[PDB]
Amino acid sequence: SLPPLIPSRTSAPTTDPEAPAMSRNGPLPSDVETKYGMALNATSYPGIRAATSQEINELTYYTTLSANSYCRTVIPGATWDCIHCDATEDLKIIKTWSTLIYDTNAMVARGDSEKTIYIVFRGSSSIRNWIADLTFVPVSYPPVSGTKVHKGFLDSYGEVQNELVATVLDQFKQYPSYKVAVTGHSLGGATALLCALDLYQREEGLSSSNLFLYTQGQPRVGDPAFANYVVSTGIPYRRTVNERDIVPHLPPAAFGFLHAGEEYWITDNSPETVQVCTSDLETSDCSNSIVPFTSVLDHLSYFGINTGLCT
Ligand SMILES: *[C@@H]1O[C@H](CO)[C@@H](O)[C@H](O)[C@H]1NC(C)=O
Repeated sequence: SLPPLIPSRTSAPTTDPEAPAMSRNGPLPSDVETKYGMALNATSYPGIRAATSQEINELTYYTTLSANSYCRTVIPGATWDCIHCDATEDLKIIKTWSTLIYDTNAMVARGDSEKTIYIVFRGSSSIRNWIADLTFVPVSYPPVSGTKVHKGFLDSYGEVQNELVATVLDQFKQYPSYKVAVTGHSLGGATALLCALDLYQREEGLSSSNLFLYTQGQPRVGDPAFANYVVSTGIPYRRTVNERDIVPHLPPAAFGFLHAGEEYWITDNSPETVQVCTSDLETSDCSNSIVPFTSVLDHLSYFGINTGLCT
């Protein structure tokens, strides 16, 4: 089935970006519960540029797709019948999945106006429980020698991969000038990253010019070597983080994980303001500046869209 991994795209390729804030921001209130040392329920706060309106609208669109994937009318229903489905109702839904073991919920859709093939991954069906229960297990990332990722993320993608890639590549063969855009929130953003890499590694026709990744509230996926491999692909990668959202800080960088993907940090919703840390590897200068004063609640809304409950 799957087209083979391409050698030239699987070639093997830093400081801790959270450590300054962990040093500066001091201890949490004793009444604050933590996960991996990051607050679950802190209630306050302890180059760079501001994104433009067009950038914000684009990030909001992909957030909307991510959010709509939690609606059972959309996956497995394959219909656009939900609170924010008016935004995406022109897309043709090609296929959806709800896998058996790892409960990976995903979809492929095509927008002919947009000339875009969309891949969307849902996060967990129980986000609070997912965060609480997260336990990180670094394992070899099989495509690329000398890199590691968390096993559970590989497991989540691997169960849907063979059918999903086959569906995407069929669409791409039929619409060759279309872009392919991958999105997900939370766990779905980790799955989305693995998917974008897989498409890059197996389809010569996809590259930085026509393969895009957008994630919201995405946890760290692998080690610095992995992160450096992701940067080496050149895939446009916009990683959005809402305010004090804990999940982009899990696992903590001190445990040996690192983000790739330019950070788009929402710092205000009135008016919507996004601070962009213009580096391909994460920095100390955006949301990593506020650890450990993180929040589960900031994971549950992006751009005023509820992310994780279809409301
Ligand atoms: C955090 O959650 C714990 C456990 O549910 C609770 O005891 C504590 O009051 C909470 N703190 C804040 C600041 O919300």
